Amino acid sequence: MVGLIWAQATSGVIGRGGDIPWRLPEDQAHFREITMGHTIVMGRRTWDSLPAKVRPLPGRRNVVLSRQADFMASGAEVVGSLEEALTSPETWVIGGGQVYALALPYATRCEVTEVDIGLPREAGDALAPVLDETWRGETGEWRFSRSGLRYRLYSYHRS
Amino acid sequence: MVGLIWAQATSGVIGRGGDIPWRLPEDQAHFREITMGHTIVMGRRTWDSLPAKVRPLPGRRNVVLSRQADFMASGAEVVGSLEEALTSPETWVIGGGQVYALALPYATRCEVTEVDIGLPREAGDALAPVLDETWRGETGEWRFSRSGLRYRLYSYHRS
Ligand SMILES: NC(=O)C1=CN([C@@H]2O[C@H](COP(=O)(O)OP(=O)(O)OC[C@H]3O[C@@H](n4cnc5c(N)ncnc54)[C@H](OP(=O)(O)O)[C@@H]3O)[C@@H](O)[C@H]2O)C=CC1
Ligand SMILES: NC(=O)C1=CN([C@@H]2O[C@H](COP(=O)(O)OP(=O)(O)OC[C@H]3O[C@@H](n4cnc5c(N)ncnc54)[C@H](OP(=O)(O)O)[C@@H]3O)[C@@H](O)[C@H]2O)C=CC1
Ligand SMILES: CS(=O)(=O)Nc1ccc(-c2nc(N)nc(N)c2C#CC2CC2)cc1
Ligand SMILES: CS(=O)(=O)Nc1ccc(-c2nc(N)nc(N)c2C#CC2CC2)cc1
Ligand SMILES: [Co+2]
Ligand SMILES: [Co+2]
Repeated sequence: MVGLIWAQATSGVIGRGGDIPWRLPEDQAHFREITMGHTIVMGRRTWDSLPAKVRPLPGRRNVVLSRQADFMASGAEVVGSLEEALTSPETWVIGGGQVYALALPYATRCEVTEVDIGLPREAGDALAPVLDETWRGETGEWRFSRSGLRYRLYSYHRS
Repeated sequence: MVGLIWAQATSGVIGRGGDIPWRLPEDQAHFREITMGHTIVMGRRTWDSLPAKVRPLPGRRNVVLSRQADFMASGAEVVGSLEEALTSPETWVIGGGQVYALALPYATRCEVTEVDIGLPREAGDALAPVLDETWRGETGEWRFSRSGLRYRLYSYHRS
């Protein structure tokens, strides 16, 4: 299986300035459940944002995707192509904008946390990918995060 | 990833007299999506309850469990133990009440439908198995069927 998991504002923004303009610990915990024990695949420009001590994410096969035939990533594989990263029954694309649209033809699951924030698509913002009509998904109800923003999960599937 | 998929009345009842005592077509498209393309595994009794002109289920690796070796499951694969039947990146156990309880010690995922119907448990009914104490699950909204029923989706992942 190949699933994508992201959190987006309602405008569709996932990131800005090479980082994320929110922090919901309820999404930290959902994201950790989904991914734990499986392969996680992330863009190089996502691996760096991650401080050296939080990294690699524990108990998961960390794969960074880069063009650099000699990128370092202590504690992960660096692979130059997506398919190289497929040989677990569960592989989770965890960001960001470039790698999302790249893995979208491989994906049968999308796990979306929708964050109820007015965040206009301005900058060189990274955005969530486009889910066309082949994607069936169950919308959630707004839960209140302790940070103060609302949110709700989304699970999309196509066979 | 072993997953179990079942449609449940709030009491737990999933079958009775070899039939499923409701109609809710949204569950059928839901069940069809998650299982399509993968191995599906069922108990013998469940194989029997499908009219021949709609079994085996299209596009899926039909397998039947029975303890009796010589059984004809025409278009499926008669296997003598659950383990011998779990061969795919994605195996979905689809009933009935006996195999679920047999399969759950090997599951990582449960996809539950919950039909809003007073259906008291009745001696000899097939029942959904028991979960919520190491299974974390994300619910979803009380949907409204075109049969008329209220029903909601659960997706469970065991921590
Ligand atoms: N759920 C969320 O809200 C998430 C948000 N984010 C945000 O997303 C943003 C980062 O995403 P983005 O900015 O799009 O960059 P990415 O995170 O998509 O990483 C981009 C890198 O992917 C590599 N790459 C792309 N295509 C290929 C290929 N075909 N072969 C090999 N390597 C390839 C390049 O690495 P190189 O440059 O080495 O070639 C590129 O720099 C950040 O702001 C981050 O905070 C991140 C994760 C999740
Ligand atoms: N989501 C839902 O609501 C669903 C509901 N159902 C309902 O479930 C009910 C039937 O389920 P149930 O009555 O529990 O019977 P099952 O469908 O669970 O089939 C039970 C059979 O499994 C086989 N079996 C059990 N343990 C083993 C083992 N260790 N090794 C090999 N074979 C084994 C036996 O086959 P044998 O006797 O051949 O040895 C036994 O008869 C029906 O009413 C059906 O409609 C069905 C599917 C889904
Ligand atoms: C300090 S933190 O852990 O709380 N920040 C935090 C928490 C959760 C997420 C997150 N959420 C969803 N829904 N999907 C995702 N792919 C991610 C991710 C990621 C890559 C590590 C960057 C992102 C940041
Ligand atoms: C119009 S209907 O409701 O009466 N038909 C119908 C009946 C049952 C389901 C269903 N659902 C979930 N969630 N799990 C499942 N294992 C099943 C099953 C099964 C039979 C083994 C094939 C879907 C539709
Ligand atoms: Co998992
Ligand atoms: Co599938």
